[PDB]
Amino acid sequence: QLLTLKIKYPHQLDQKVLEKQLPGSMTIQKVKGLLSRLLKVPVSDLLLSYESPKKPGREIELENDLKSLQFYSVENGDCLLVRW
Repeated sequence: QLLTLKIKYPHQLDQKVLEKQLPGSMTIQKVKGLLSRLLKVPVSDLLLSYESPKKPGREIELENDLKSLQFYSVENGDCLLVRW
């Protein structure tokens, strides 16, 4: 339920930038909200996707803001890719 996620900004750096613990029922809108305050970039400009160590290099999209992380099968240890 509490997911440890690694954060990456692929247009800035190839390596993981930080780690955050996020509830599995956290909506994408709310994850965007958190990242917005951190990066000082609007929620509406933020584009999110993720990769799982199982399928390296394959980005899965998180388009619908009103759905949750675990709805999208995001798992503990996955990588969240943050673009703007």
